[PDB]
Amino acid sequence: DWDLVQTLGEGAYGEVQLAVNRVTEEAVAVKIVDMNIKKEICILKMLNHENVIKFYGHRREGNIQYLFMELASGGSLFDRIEPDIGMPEPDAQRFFHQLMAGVVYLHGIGITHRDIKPHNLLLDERDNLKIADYSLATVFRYNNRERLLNKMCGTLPYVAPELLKRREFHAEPVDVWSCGIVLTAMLAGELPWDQPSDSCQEYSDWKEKKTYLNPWKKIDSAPLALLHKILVENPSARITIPDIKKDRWYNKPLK
Ligand SMILES: C[C@@H]1CCCN1c1c(C#N)c2c(N)nc(Nc3cnn(C)c3)nc2n1C
Repeated sequence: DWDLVQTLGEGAYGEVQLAVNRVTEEAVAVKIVDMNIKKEICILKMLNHENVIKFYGHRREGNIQYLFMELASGGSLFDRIEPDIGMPEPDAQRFFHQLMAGVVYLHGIGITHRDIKPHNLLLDERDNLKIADYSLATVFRYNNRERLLNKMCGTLPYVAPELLKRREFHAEPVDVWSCGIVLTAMLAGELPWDQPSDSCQEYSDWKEKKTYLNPWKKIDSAPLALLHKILVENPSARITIPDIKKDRWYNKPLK
């Protein structure tokens, strides 16, 4: 029925392989998991937006589960990022528009991703950004009540400072922060710091506003103004998405 033709990458749980149908030659992405999975499936079925991977279905063989997702012809945003360069500012702005739309949708249905980074942002045939990999995603709003998060997870260069330092924190500002690191990656082709901690010299340099160093040097003043509002240490002062949508660079016509 299915031939694991190429391994695509490791998810938080198990791996995802490019599977080819041996009857139609259908190229599709499948996540294999032998034995939280109840939760990742529940969440995938809630998901319906142009900037979130299309969810197909699931089947169990013993304690081995199968998740099928729309294969991304474009691959990952990571592969569109030239090390030490990034990408043309107009392409960065379009991907950031689509990433915001994806994130507005997810937060709208009380879901937080918790691992936004270029490896998990896929591109379709016409280069549309899709947020994939819901293995860390969880509900932060249900029956119109916010739940605070208390599980540390994600990728250290992407995680917000509050997640390293607070017992509990709001979900939405954590996703916004990781969108800021992604914007940094797209415009500079490098990550600013290993982790946003007081011990980390690059992160201290940023707090003390030294934007004459890298990667901020390589970033035009308009997008850097926006990164100034996103990468704010106190999550309560950090810009929200409604207010990102009012940002000058965000509304700047480009190309
Ligand atoms: C986003 C997750 C993290 C681990 C690897 N990964 C995925 C996919 C998923 N889900 C995924 C996918 N659906 N389609 C593709 N297509 C692809 C990959 N390379 N090229 C050239 C095209 N990749 C996926 N990856 C990496």
